[PDB]
Amino acid sequence: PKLLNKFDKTIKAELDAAEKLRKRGKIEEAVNAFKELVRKYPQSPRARYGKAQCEDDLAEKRRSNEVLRGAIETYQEVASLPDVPADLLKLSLKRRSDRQQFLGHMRGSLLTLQRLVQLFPNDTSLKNDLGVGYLLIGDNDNAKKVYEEVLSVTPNDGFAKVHYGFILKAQNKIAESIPYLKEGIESGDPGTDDGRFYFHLGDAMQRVGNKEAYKWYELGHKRGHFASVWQRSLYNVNGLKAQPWWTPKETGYTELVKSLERNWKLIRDEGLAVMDKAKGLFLPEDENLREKGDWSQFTLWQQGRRNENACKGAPKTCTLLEKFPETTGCRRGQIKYSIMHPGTHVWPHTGPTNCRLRMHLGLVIPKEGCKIRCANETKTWEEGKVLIFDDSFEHEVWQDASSFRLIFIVDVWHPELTPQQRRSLPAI
Ligand SMILES: O=C(O)C(=O)C[C@@H](O)C(=O)O
Ligand SMILES: [Mn+2]
Repeated sequence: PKLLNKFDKTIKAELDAAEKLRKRGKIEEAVNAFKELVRKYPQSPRARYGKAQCEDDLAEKRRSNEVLRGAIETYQEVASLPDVPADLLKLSLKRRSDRQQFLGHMRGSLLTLQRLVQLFPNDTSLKNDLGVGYLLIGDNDNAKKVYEEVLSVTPNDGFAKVHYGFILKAQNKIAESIPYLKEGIESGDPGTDDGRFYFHLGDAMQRVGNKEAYKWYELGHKRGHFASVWQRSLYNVNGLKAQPWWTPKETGYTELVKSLERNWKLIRDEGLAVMDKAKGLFLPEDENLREKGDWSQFTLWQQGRRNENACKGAPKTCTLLEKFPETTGCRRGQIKYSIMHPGTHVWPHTGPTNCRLRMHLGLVIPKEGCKIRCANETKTWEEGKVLIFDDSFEHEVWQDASSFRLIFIVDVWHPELTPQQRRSLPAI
C-alpha cells in the first residue's frame, strides 16, 4: 500500500522511527515524535496520518473518548493536504468513520462515508460501508438503494446480499429476504459470518414455515454464534447448566416455588382485580413475537426494580415476593402477570440471557388449547402449579382455547451464578 508520495518520500528516513516508537509500544514517544514532525513538516500527509494513529492508540490505552475525539479530527486533517496518496486517504477517512461510529456519531460517520464514495466511486467496499452508515441512522430506504447499486454491478457480493436480505426482512418482505441471507452467508465473504444474519435467516424461515431453520441454527452453533441449536441467547455467562426444562428441586428455589403454589389464589385474585378495575395496566406484549391474537402483561418488577404503582394494585403479591431476592433482585429478569386470549400464537424465540430461569405460575388455565414448547418438549400449565424453563432455549406458545389464560411469570437468577456474579452482572 502506497501511503508515501513525493512531498513526504524525502523525509521517510525519520517517519519509520516514529511508527516503530509506536510498534515498540512507547506511545508517548510516538506522539511527541509525530507532533514534532507536524511542526517540522506541517504539510506532510503521512506526518498527519502518524499523529492520528498515535492518538487513536493512546485513546484505546487511556480508554478516553476525549482523546479519541482528537484523533478523529487529525484523520480529517490528513485529507486536507495536497497530492495526498489515495491509499492513505481511503485509510484515514475509513478509520475516522469507524471511530465516529464507535462514539455514537452515526450521522457524522455517514457524512464521512458519503465523502469516501464521492472520492472513490468504484470502490464497492466503500459503498457497502456507506449502506451500513445509512442503516446505523435508520435510513433503510437509502441503505436499500445503496446495496441495489452494488448488486447491479457486483451481483454476487455476499456482504451486500446479506444486508439487502436484512432490509427486505425489515420491510416485511420476509420470504424474499431468505435467499439473499442464504446466498450472502454461503458466499463466505468478509462480514457475512455474523450471528445477526443467522438469527434473521432462521427467524425468517420459521415465520414462513420452513423447517430448514434449525440447519442454519446448528450451523450458527458450529460457527460460534449460538450456544446450541436451541439455546441462542445473546448475553451469556459460561459454565451455567443449560437445560430447557427444570424442576423446583433442580433450581434449589424450593421455598419460592412453594410460596407461589400455596398462595396462588391470592396471586390470581390480585391480577384478576387489575384486569377488572385497571385493565389498561396490562400492556400489549412484543408485537414482533405476536403472530396473531391478544397478549398483554402487567409488570411488577423490571430488572430488579420494583414498579411502585404496580405494587399498589397487587399489594399482597408484591409483599410476598419481597421475601425472595433471587427474583426481585434478578437484574436480568422480570416479574409480571401475562394474559393470552384465544387465537394467539407467539413466534418461536429465545430471551436475551442465559443468566435467568423463567418460572410460570398457572392462575387461570382453560382445560384444553393452551400449550408452551421449549426446545423439543411441549407442556401445559396448571392452576396453582409452577413450570420452570430456561428461556434462553427457543420457546413457542399457542392459545387455541375458548377463554382467557392468565399466568404469573417470575424470573430467578440462574442458580449456579455466584453471589458476586449476581452482584456485578450489568442489567440488560
Ligand atoms: O414467558 C415467555 O418467555 C414467553 O415467551 C410466553 C409468555 O409471555 C406467555 O404469556 O405465555
Ligand atoms: Mn419468551
